[PDB]
Amino acid sequence: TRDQNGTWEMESNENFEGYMKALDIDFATRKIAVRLTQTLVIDQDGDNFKVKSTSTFYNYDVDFTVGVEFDEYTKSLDNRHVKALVTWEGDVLVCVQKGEKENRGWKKWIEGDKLYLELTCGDQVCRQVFKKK
Ligand SMILES: *C/C=C(\C)c1ccc(-c2ccc(N(C)C)cc2)s1
Repeated sequence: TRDQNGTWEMESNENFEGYMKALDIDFATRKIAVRLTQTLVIDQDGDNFKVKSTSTFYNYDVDFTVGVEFDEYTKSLDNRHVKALVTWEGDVLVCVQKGEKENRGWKKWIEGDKLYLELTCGDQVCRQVFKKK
């Protein structure tokens, strides 16, 4: 399946530290962030996505259209400008963020009753598994 709608609660988080470090997020933010359960709210209508992740102390909001390039100012994260593009490979959703960092982006897919998120930056791979609320 390609359907990723829902409110998703984090079950496991393998190597989040490794990924955040590759982005140059400040240590103080990293230490707090690795302990926190995330609630991911995905609103997917055709090719239009509105994604909100929230925790006790941090917000992450982004709106995008699949197959349409867009200029991003990553305000709350690392404060950079990137040219972003999101597409499909079989049943895997693939984002490439073109800019300074290499291999920057992510992949999301389903196997059984879980959502896999693979976040990449450089030579690091973070694997997160979520289950539906
Ligand atoms: C496709 C889903 C993506 C890219 C994300 C979901 C949560 C994200 C996130 C949460 C929190 C932080 N910090 C720095 C607290 C960064 C990213 S990205």
